[PDB]
Amino acid sequence: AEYRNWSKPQCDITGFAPFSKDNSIRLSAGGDIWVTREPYVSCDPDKCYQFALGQGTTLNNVHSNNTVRGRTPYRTLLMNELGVPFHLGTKQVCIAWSSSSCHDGKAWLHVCITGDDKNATASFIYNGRLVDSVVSWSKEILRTQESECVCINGTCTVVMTDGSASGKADTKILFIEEGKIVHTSTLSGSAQHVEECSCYPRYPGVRCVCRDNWKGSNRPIVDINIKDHSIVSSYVCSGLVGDTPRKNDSSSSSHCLDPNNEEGGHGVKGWAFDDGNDVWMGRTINETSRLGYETFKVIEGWSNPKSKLQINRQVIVDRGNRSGYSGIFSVEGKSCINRCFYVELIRGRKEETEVLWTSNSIVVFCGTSGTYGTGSWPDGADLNLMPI
Amino acid sequence: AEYRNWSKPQCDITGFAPFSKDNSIRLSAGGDIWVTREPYVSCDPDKCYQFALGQGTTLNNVHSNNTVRGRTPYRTLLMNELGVPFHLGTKQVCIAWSSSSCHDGKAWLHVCITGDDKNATASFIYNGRLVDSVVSWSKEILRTQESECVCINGTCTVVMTDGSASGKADTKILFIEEGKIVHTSTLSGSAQHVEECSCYPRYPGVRCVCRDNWKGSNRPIVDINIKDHSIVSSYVCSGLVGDTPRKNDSSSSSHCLDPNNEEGGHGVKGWAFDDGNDVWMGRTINETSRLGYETFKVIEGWSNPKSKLQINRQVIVDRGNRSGYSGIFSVEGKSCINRCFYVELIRGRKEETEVLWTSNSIVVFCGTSGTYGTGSWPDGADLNLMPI
Amino acid sequence: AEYRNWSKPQCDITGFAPFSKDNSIRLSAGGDIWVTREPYVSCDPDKCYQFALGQGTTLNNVHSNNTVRGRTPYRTLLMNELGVPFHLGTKQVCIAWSSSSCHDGKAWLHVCITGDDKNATASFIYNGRLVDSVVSWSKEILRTQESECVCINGTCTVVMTDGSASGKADTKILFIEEGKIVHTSTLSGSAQHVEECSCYPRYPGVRCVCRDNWKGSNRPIVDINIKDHSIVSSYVCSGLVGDTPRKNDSSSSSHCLDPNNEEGGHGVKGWAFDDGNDVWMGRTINETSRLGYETFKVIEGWSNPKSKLQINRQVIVDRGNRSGYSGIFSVEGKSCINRCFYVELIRGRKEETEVLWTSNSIVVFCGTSGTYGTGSWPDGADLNLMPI
Amino acid sequence: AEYRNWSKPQCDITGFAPFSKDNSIRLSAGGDIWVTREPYVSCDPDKCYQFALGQGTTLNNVHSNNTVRGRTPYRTLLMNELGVPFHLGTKQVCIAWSSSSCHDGKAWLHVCITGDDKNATASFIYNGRLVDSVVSWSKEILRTQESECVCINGTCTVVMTDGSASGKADTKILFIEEGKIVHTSTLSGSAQHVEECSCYPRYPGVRCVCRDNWKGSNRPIVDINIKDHSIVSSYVCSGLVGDTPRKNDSSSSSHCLDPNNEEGGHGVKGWAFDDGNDVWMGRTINETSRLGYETFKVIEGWSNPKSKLQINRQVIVDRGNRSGYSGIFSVEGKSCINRCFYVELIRGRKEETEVLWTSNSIVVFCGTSGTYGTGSWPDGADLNLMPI
Ligand SMILES: *[C@@H]1O[C@H](CO)[C@@H](O[C@@H]2O[C@H](CO)[C@@H](O[C@@H]3O[C@H](CO[C@H]4O[C@H](CO)[C@@H](O)[C@H](O)[C@@H]4O)[C@@H](O)[C@H](O[C@H]4O[C@H](CO)[C@@H](O)[C@H](O)[C@@H]4O)[C@@H]3O)[C@H](O)[C@H]2NC(C)=O)[C@H](O)[C@H]1NC(C)=O
Ligand SMILES: *[C@@H]1O[C@H](CO)[C@@H](O[C@@H]2O[C@H](CO)[C@@H](O[C@@H]3O[C@H](CO[C@H]4O[C@H](CO)[C@@H](O)[C@H](O)[C@@H]4O)[C@@H](O)[C@H](O[C@H]4O[C@H](CO)[C@@H](O)[C@H](O)[C@@H]4O)[C@@H]3O)[C@H](O)[C@H]2NC(C)=O)[C@H](O)[C@H]1NC(C)=O
Ligand SMILES: *[C@@H]1O[C@H](CO)[C@@H](O[C@@H]2O[C@H](CO)[C@@H](O[C@@H]3O[C@H](CO[C@H]4O[C@H](CO)[C@@H](O)[C@H](O)[C@@H]4O)[C@@H](O)[C@H](O[C@H]4O[C@H](CO)[C@@H](O)[C@H](O)[C@@H]4O)[C@@H]3O)[C@H](O)[C@H]2NC(C)=O)[C@H](O)[C@H]1NC(C)=O
Ligand SMILES: *[C@@H]1O[C@H](CO)[C@@H](O[C@@H]2O[C@H](CO)[C@@H](O[C@@H]3O[C@H](CO[C@H]4O[C@H](CO)[C@@H](O)[C@H](O)[C@@H]4O)[C@@H](O)[C@H](O[C@H]4O[C@H](CO)[C@@H](O)[C@H](O)[C@@H]4O)[C@@H]3O)[C@H](O)[C@H]2NC(C)=O)[C@H](O)[C@H]1NC(C)=O
Ligand SMILES: *[C@@H]1O[C@H](CO[C@@H]2O[C@@H](C)[C@@H](O)[C@@H](O)[C@@H]2O)[C@@H](O[C@@H]2O[C@H](CO)[C@@H](O)[C@H](O)[C@H]2NC(C)=O)[C@H](O)[C@H]1NC(C)=O
Ligand SMILES: CC(=O)N[C@H]1[C@H]([C@H](O)[C@H](O)CO)O[C@@](OC[C@H]2O[C@@H](O)[C@H](O)[C@@H](O)[C@H]2O)(C(=O)O)C[C@@H]1O
Ligand SMILES: CC(=O)N[C@H]1[C@H]([C@H](O)[C@H](O)CO)O[C@@](OC[C@H]2O[C@@H](O)[C@H](O)[C@@H](O)[C@H]2O)(C(=O)O)C[C@@H]1O
Ligand SMILES: CC(=O)N[C@H]1[C@H]([C@H](O)[C@H](O)CO)O[C@@](O)(C(=O)O)C[C@@H]1O
Ligand SMILES: CC(=O)N[C@H]1[C@H]([C@H](O)[C@H](O)CO)O[C@@](O)(C(=O)O)C[C@@H]1O
Ligand SMILES: *[C@@H]1O[C@H](CO)[C@@H](O)[C@H](O)[C@H]1NC(C)=O
Ligand SMILES: *[C@@H]1O[C@H](CO)[C@@H](O)[C@H](O)[C@H]1NC(C)=O
Ligand SMILES: *[C@@H]1O[C@H](CO)[C@@H](O)[C@H](O)[C@H]1NC(C)=O
Ligand SMILES: *[C@@H]1O[C@H](CO)[C@@H](O)[C@H](O)[C@H]1NC(C)=O
Ligand SMILES: *[C@@H]1O[C@H](CO)[C@@H](O)[C@H](O)[C@H]1NC(C)=O
Ligand SMILES: *[C@@H]1O[C@H](CO)[C@@H](O)[C@H](O)[C@H]1NC(C)=O
Ligand SMILES: *[C@@H]1O[C@H](CO)[C@@H](O)[C@H](O)[C@H]1NC(C)=O
Ligand SMILES: [Ca+2]
Ligand SMILES: [Ca+2]
Ligand SMILES: [Ca+2]
Ligand SMILES: [Ca+2]
Ligand SMILES: [Ca+2]
Repeated sequence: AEYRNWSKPQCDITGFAPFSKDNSIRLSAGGDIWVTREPYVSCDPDKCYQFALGQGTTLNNVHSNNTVRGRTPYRTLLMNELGVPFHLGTKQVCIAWSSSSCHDGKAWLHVCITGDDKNATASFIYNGRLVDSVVSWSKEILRTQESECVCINGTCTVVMTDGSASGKADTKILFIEEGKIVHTSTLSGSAQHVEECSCYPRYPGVRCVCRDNWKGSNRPIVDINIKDHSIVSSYVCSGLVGDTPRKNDSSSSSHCLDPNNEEGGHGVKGWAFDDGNDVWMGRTINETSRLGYETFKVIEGWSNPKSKLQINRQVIVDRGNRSGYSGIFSVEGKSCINRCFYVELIRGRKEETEVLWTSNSIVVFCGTSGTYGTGSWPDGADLNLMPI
Repeated sequence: AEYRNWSKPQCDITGFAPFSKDNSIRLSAGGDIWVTREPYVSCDPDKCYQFALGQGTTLNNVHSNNTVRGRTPYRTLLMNELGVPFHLGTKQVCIAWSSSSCHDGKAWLHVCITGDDKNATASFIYNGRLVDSVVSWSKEILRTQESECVCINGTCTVVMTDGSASGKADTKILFIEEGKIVHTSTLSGSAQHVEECSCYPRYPGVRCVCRDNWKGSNRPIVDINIKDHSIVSSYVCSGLVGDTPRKNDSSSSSHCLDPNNEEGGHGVKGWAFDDGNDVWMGRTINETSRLGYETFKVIEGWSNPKSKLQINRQVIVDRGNRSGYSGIFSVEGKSCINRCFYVELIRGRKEETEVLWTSNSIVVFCGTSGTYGTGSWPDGADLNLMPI
Repeated sequence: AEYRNWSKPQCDITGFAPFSKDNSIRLSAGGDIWVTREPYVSCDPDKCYQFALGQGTTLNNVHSNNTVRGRTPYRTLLMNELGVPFHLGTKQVCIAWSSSSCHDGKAWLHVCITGDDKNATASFIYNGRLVDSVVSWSKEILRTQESECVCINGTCTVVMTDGSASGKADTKILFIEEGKIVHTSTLSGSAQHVEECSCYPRYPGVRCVCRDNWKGSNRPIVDINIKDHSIVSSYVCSGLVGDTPRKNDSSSSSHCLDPNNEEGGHGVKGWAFDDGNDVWMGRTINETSRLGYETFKVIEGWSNPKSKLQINRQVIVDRGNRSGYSGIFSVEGKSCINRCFYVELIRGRKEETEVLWTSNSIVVFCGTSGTYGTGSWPDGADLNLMPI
Repeated sequence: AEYRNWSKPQCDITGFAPFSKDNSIRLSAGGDIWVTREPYVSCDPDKCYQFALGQGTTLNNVHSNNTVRGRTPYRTLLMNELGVPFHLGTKQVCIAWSSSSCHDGKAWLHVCITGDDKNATASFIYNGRLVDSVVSWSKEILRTQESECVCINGTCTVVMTDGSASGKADTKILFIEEGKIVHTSTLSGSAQHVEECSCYPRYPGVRCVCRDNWKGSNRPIVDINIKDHSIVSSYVCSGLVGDTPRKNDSSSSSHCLDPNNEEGGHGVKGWAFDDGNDVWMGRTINETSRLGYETFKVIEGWSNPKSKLQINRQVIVDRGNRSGYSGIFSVEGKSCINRCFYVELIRGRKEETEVLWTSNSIVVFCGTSGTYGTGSWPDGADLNLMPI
């Protein structure tokens, strides 16, 4: 049982093939399911696990009312094997209203954040025990990735941000070894605002496509060297921009170094990855609202901020159906590292007033070298008929 | 952990002994059980699993209305250990409205089909990761076995069909190594229409008894050659024929190479297997609708299309109770390979109107060289008393 | 892994200490619990498992009505780890309205009987596969232990009976190796009528204490030589008798060789085992119906039919609460073989009319060489308050 | 598989970081959850489990009325992995209205106590089998820790008590090897009343901080030597006292050798451990009720009975929210033994009269050598809306 090095070439990708769906909300209309948001997927060397931030309630439960609030003391990080819905026998791995997790090849690491808005604690749990913890540094809603962290040769990296959701905030990259924070680097380079990174192994370092909640509707890239703890940052060149909200396809623009100052305020967790000078990326179909989800390859979109040339569009979720967050994760094949992605399908408040609650289901696709068709895999539930 | 070969002779069979019963519908009247159809059974070297395509819903649930619909974005392949009903902690192992699984002696392969009717994706998931995928090739419902695939020396074979359900169609046989498609042989031989193949190992090959939905109420046999990827095909010779609908024993006839053209349109998944020049097989008792289930040996049924000589009839489900699909699976003993079979006990729509859902339960019987008696093991739910 | 020889002396036993209690019925007034009966405990070399025969329904279910019927085609053998109640997650191992199970030290064998009254089938399932089966031999309810079998050097043995519940019947002892019936020895010796043996290892052989449903309220003993397959049989000498119904303490008598001819009709499954020339035994407290449960030692109970000298009484279930079936199982310590017993606590029909169903819970005790006190541990459910 | 000896230094401790929350009551508002009390956490070498005392019922369940009663024949010890809440799949591991548990590195010991008030039995269950038992020695509610025991080089140790709750009483220290009571020392030294010890491994021996139900608001300390079986005892010097009820922080006083005689009668289980001459300790925030919960360090709190200088306070549960029992457990790190604690959050009767039941949820913190913020993590259930 050795540490993961991720030192294989990236797999060829022609687009994505369906992988998993949990049907969470449809199951809750007739069963006991955890209320959740901020879901994500991560895998040990054998199998993939699904993760979410619980609201310390099930759905057909009085405590469901007001689960739109995203920081309560009852939020726990749930962990099942992938495709096992979050039923009552699901294990709550830590107290977290914000988190991240990764397996280094030997054990699970879990970065968990709970407490008061202005004085939060982040806990680091490795191989089933608490190993370290750190205070909020800027005393303003300390938060992390909401998707998998990445470990290389024993060292795990995680990007955390404390500070304003709409001005310069303070972002750090922690390097954890077996639960212990061994080094902390601060954000450097040109990305002006970073949130909810979707990171992946790009041997010999780590790459992150994040969220800019301030001036940018293009996406910040962050590049972590694991050996000397140096950090560079920039933006996803691509003329077609990953964030929501944003400008429409014709109107939009980007920039390889700065935020585009286009609709920038607010955002969503999303992902992207290089393919030579091309970029594979997903996004909500609608530019303003979290409806629908699509993916495509942008030719020259990693190095040309003028490129708007998309090939291989797939609809994952049709524009009439709600979506949400999304993030990457990497699965090691025999010869190559695959990239896969999960999409959050949010139902309930405040967009939908049919119910009093707010939760999600997920859907998961993995890259493929093979061939694929079409279809739309949305959440499914009829809220007109749900509990109360 | 070595690759399975099934390089053992087929065990003596004097009939079938009772093996397993999930009591799924009766349980779901006072419990939370998945709605499902197209159930099946495959075993790793240790123990047996039950599979079904779920309907992304439980039974006592608003979402269970109209579950008669065969293909939806919400259908997932379920997998419990055999005997474990489909409760909420059941793993969904992939997105699928048609599927097939098998174990190569090292890990599970799952062949999963989901998507648009005219543009469907088949994802190939091996050892808990996605290895390959293919588009629909003839853009008319890409479909597969709905029972176990078969692996020999870590080369797994699966039969897939795309095209009309009542005319010539495009059948291919795939050869999957560690989740990777290494070859696609197209169907050759004298079989005119092939669906839902119940395959089993027959060292050094694989043999399938399928469903002809077009002209034949006999059953196609497809012989796969694992080493040089060649394919021959024909029909099961026996005069008492496998399909439903069909005509009574007095009027029915067969042919070793062609569809019988006797009430051949429409069908049902079923199974058969050779014993020297004799045939073991099961089928519905009612000739036209899927009521009852029975199993027998036809003497010279494997080779002599005039033979109508059955010895060893067992009622499995009596004539007055609903059955459905049924398939073979194989189990390796100390000395030899046993053959077993399950039976889908379909309840609900469109045949029964007391309820709005369509679901199933199952019963499994296994080969025995010992003795046995009689009995009938139906589903046994009272639908008059179920969820409004 | 190695086969169990049980080649260690019986532990010193001063009485019994509390071990396990499942609270089945009480939990079912607010949970989804299986309707069961004919429970029992058996242990693999690490931990113990509980078994019962389910009714194809949960308690809060419409199908729970009339579960006083012992033989339905919906009855499956359930297997959970000891002290895990029979929830919807529970595995059904085989179809059975009668069973026996044991672990040879490498795998589980289960002996499962289902089918028609006049033509039942016994299945022999070993290491998760069906390996043999036998037909009812006298066409009158083929039935077996309803508790653990015993395996010595990988040769397991089990006692089955076919024929009258109130007359001579045909009892046979099967020797099973790796699921395969290698021998069948018919009952021999002075035992006149024999049902539901509570068997235990007693190196170099096995011993059973059974239920005479015909002409004895004393209990049959059967001995089984594992190497030569010979069978001797008699009765539990003790003038204090173990079956129920029976005559009261002052009136009763016994015979080392013959049924006592005392209220001898009917019976109840129960157990005894020898400690030198003394006899440890449990029985219902009330002589004529299945109320309460007690245990004691009879001085000279094993070699004196006129002995009525009890020491070491413990009340397991008090005379106002319902008991039922009860059986032995054995557990290997470092230096000795402990003997333990379970007690079925039945509730519902026919004796209790406040509910429509018939189910049970269990309490379990284990032999102790230490000291102990006193208590009553009944079912504890409130029928006047159960699902109406 | 070697035995644990804990021969490693106590980790640097700056205070506590959040580890786990179970959210149990909130879930039983829409889920089938066990009624519990007296919970606690212990860990094997890999991972942590959570135990609590069931009431032989779930919450939404008519049997939950009256569960303020602490000793019933339906009380069983529960054992899930930590953060997996007590759903219907939870293993009851023994009969017990009082218990302790610990893993010695190879297997689990459970010390389980049930039976009559005046004649309790304590069963000792190791590696999945019953190895011993004792009767109550003074015939007045025999009782043990309700938290982990401690094992060293294969010798485990537990503190037990029999006798008056409000006068002198009979406390013993049992030493257990592989489930066998190998020695019994009786309580010695300054401590006058010893209940519910929270014990930890302080190489080469064991240390416990207990509850004095009689004359003390300061907390008994009991040193256990594991090699020569010697017992000394005293009280927690610190002038800030650990028990509830107590006098306030201005009025209170302690004493290193004797109870303090201050509002002393009654109590609550709690914990403390030494840090050189300082004392880390927790306690309720309210002096006379089990409202709130706080932890702090007292400088010179382990030697100076005049010292009232607290540093590093944390609020675990705010003053207006309920708590209850709280105890310690210890976790072996790479280099050091860490100390963690759990806090029982009791809800319901007789304090809260909106509901008929009495149950609890739980929070768990672990020692950290890093930094932390603040917060509060109460039960958070809404009894005004709960069941009936
Ligand atoms: C079965 O499923 C497959 C795979 O999902 C479908 O094939 C895909 O079709 C999509 C969408 O039409 C393709 O993505 C598109 O690529 C265009 C490229 O245009 C041409 O140029 C290349 C040369 O580089 C030629 O090889 C090729 O023949 C193309 O004609 C882009 O320009 C498209 O972007 C524009 O259209 C989308 C969608 O309408 C807009 O939203 C965008 O904003 C933009 O204006 C688009 O990305 C994809 O590449 C195909 N995949 C594969 C693997 O071939 C089948 O069409 C489908 N069959 C059926 C019946 O549904
Ligand atoms: C207890 O359980 C056993 C085993 O399950 C039952 O015995 C089986 O009974 C079935 C049904 O009768 C037997 O199967 C039948 O075989 C017939 C063979 O014909 C003859 O030839 C052989 C020698 O070559 C003789 O041994 C035999 O006596 C016959 O004279 C077929 O003719 C039957 O098919 C026809 O009957 C059925 C209706 O039963 C129709 O629906 C068919 O369409 C067809 O016309 C049938 O296949 C089977 O062989 C027996 N198995 C064994 C191992 O003996 C017992 O009957 C049962 N006991 C009780 C009391 O129920
Ligand atoms: C705390 O817990 C312990 C252990 O459970 C109890 O001690 C047991 O008590 C029982 C019942 O009282 C004892 O079992 C009885 O033994 C009797 C033997 O009688 C005496 O005579 C012989 C020979 O002269 C002496 O050798 C021996 O020392 C005895 O003093 C039997 O006569 C009893 O059977 C008769 O009475 C019962 C009711 O008790 C009837 O129902 C029977 O049918 C019959 O008439 C019985 O077998 C047992 O031996 C004790 N166990 C141990 C290990 O010592 C404590 O009493 C209990 N304490 C409290 C306060 O409850
Ligand atoms: C974010 O979270 C951190 C960590 O939880 C908080 O820092 C802790 O704050 C608490 C509360 O004030 C501190 O606990 C207190 O320690 C005092 C020690 O006094 C001094 O100690 C030395 C030398 O004198 C100096 O370093 C320091 O400046 C202190 O002034 C005790 O005196 C306190 O006890 C009294 O307070 C409580 C009520 O608050 C009473 O009920 C007590 O009985 C008693 O009268 C108290 O114990 C704690 O030490 C801090 N820990 C650390 C590691 O710094 C931050 O406060 C928080 N930040 C924000 C903005 O909320
Ligand atoms: C059960 O559903 C039927 C049919 O519903 C169809 O399938 C659903 C999943 C969804 O796609 C619906 O829009 C479809 O109608 C319901 O009966 C239909 O109701 C519609 C609108 O109310 C009406 O126009 C038609 O009469 C019905 N459609 C068909 C095809 O028959 C019905 O409401 C449900 N029954 C109950 C008792 O709830
Ligand atoms: C295999 C089987 O059915 N066993 C029964 C058992 C046997 O019938 C008994 O050993 C005689 O052979 O009887 C049990 O019967 C209970 C139930 O059955 C009616 O037939 C009876 O007349 C009623 O009074 C009623 O109690 C038993 O527990 O004694 C159950 C067991 O399943
Ligand atoms: C073994 C047992 O019953 N332990 C109790 C414990 C003991 O009574 C204590 O150690 C003193 O010997 O007390 C606890 O009980 C609280 C409960 O007690 C009733 O008798 C009384 O009516 C009320 O005070 C009621 O709250 C305790 O929490 O202190 C719990 C534990 O189960
Ligand atoms: C830790 C945390 O609170 N995360 C929350 C984010 C952050 O506020 C943004 O990252 C702003 O920085 O906003 C959400 O409403 C959202 O967009 O879905 C909910 C999510 O739970
Ligand atoms: C892939 C798919 O949809 N299969 C469906 C089949 C096909 O229509 C037949 O193979 C004819 O092509 O028909 C069913 O109604 C049936 O017969 O039970 C259900 C099943 O789900
Ligand atoms: C997009 O941009 C602007 C909205 O600011 C609008 O005027 C224009 O019509 C839109 N173009 C398209 C192609 O939708
Ligand atoms: C986004 O939603 C609005 C409706 O609120 C719609 O007008 C707009 O065109 C949508 N964008 C797309 C691409 O459909
Ligand atoms: C399986 O394939 C290998 C090739 O690597 C071959 O050498 C081996 O003998 C094959 N198995 C059998 C039974 O022929
Ligand atoms: C035993 O039962 C008989 C009734 O048949 C009765 O004569 C006798 O009194 C009973 N003995 C006792 C001790 O109750
Ligand atoms: C035996 O059981 C019946 C049940 O109704 C009861 O009436 C009778 O009194 C009991 N006998 C004894 C001796 O307890
Ligand atoms: C604490 O309460 C007691 C009541 O006996 C009293 O001595 C003291 O004044 C109180 N302390 C404070 C600070 O009010
Ligand atoms: C303790 O709890 C009681 C009950 O509500 C409350 O009245 C009292 O004020 C509390 N004491 C303190 C010191 O907060
Ligand atoms: Ca329910
Ligand atoms: Ca933005
Ligand atoms: Ca046909
Ligand atoms: Ca009798
Ligand atoms: Ca006190």
